[PDB]
Amino acid sequence: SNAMILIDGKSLSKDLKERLATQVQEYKHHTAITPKLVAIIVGNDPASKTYVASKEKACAQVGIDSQVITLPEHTTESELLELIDQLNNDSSVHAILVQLPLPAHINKNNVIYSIKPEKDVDGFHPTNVGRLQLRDKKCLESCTPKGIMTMLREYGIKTEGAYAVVVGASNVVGKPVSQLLLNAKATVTTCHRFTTDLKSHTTKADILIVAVGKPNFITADMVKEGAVVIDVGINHVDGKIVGDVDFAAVKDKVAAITPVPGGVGPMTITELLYNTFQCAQELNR
Amino acid sequence: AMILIDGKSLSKDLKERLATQVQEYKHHTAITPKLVAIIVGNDPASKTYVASKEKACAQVGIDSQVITLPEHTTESELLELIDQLNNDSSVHAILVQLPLPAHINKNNVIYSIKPEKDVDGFHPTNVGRLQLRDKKCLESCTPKGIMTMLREYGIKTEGAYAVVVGASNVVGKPVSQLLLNAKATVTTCHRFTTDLKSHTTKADILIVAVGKPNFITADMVKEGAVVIDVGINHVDGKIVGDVDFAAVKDKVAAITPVPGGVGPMTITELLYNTFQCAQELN
Repeated sequence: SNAMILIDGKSLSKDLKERLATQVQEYKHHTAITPKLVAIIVGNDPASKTYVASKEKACAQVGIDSQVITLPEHTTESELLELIDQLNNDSSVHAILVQLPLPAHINKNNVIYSIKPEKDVDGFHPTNVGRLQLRDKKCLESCTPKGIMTMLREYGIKTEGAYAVVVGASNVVGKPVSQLLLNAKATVTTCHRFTTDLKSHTTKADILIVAVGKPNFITADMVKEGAVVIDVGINHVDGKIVGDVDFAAVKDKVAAITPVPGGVGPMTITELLYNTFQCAQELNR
Repeated sequence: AMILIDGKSLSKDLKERLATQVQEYKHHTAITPKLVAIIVGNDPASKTYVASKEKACAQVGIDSQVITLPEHTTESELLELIDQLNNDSSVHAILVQLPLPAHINKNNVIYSIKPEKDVDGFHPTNVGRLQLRDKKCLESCTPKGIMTMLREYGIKTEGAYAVVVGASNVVGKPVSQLLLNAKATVTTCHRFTTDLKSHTTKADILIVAVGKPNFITADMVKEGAVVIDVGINHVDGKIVGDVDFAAVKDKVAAITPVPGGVGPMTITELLYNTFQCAQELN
């Protein structure tokens, strides 16, 4: 028989937001500082407006201030860098986020590099990426990988000496989560689209992290009995949201598994909130 | 049919190729790359390393300058000097010879170097840039050298299974990231890994960086493996690899000897990095 525990992100995110709200009010009482997030959106992309809206709603829930600066699509990179320079030097702003994607005429990496690492709440600045790997403590960690580790921590999933296989090598998820796992003393394998015999790896994993954006890609035969399975996929399939793991099939095999929806997805914005609070406190240390 | 991955011969060839590239660049731009190296104190091994880096610069036509500070130099004094060099446009590459004295915080010193002059590649921005595939990255010299060895010897990395033994910041983590960028499936193992052998015995490419003499035995290696030994262990008056070479050599497809394998590639890649700094600065 297997544990078949549901790693419930919706309930965990709710608990974590309530916990954070309490801390934010404590901090405000001690310092009169309310953490403030500035989100920059360039242009009109509909999905981008929705993402930003969800971020502001989450802020309001926990008592964090937010401001959205909407710039026209025709904004140049130099103009956006100018705005970010003003935000970097504005002590009322603790966390700066640039909603992706940016217009064709702007290079996102130049934009991210212009953000003070201490205000880079997404954890995408090269210094934060590097500090993650280098186990340095000023690091703003990327929200989705941080969220994954938070689930593992709160569910008591031991990482030390565990064999973890991460399927997908993206910058936003796969590579930073592999680095977080390795810092947590797991043995880590990172697989991707050039991996031959993927199943030979995934079937040995104690902890299996799936981040490929391919609906129902990971099937039962690819997962180890007693495995912990974390499904980062958010695939839109005919109005439904479906994960990268064939949940119906795999759930009977596992010690624990994240459903989709209601698994990793809500943890991403939750960790953004914690990262905003981290920015405010460390700027004012 | 075993291949010796010979770093001494490869380093010589690579320096000849670089010397020509540096001369071509100078013809077109009148710019000659310049490396500044700082040494704090008098550690004789540190002095020998810095002397080897100056010699290597001279061999390829790169300018070098060594600034020697006394052992009691304060962290603030060293950071002042680094700031000056950051902002000197005659200086393309800055390096600080390690180890620093115990009273100075290495990480603060490294952070203070401009990333685009940080030839050793351990600034956090360079570490992140490597993972991000940002072309402005200065890749750390030993991991870069390991990848160069694989490339020059025609070792296939796309779809290869690579196991990296040792998860150090200086070698194991960056080399794993380079291997992933090169399209290998990569496992990173360390002192907390259980059943190490179940991984290492499957590796098509085995990179070993544990600083333990003769640590990897024949039973830990796959037949036909390509083995890269980053160990330089001083023991029994001898320099010994992390791999038991005599024990594994008759079963591998290729292996780096120690000495004469990875060691020489480290300074070679320093010179390449110094030339990278000169071209991007301009």
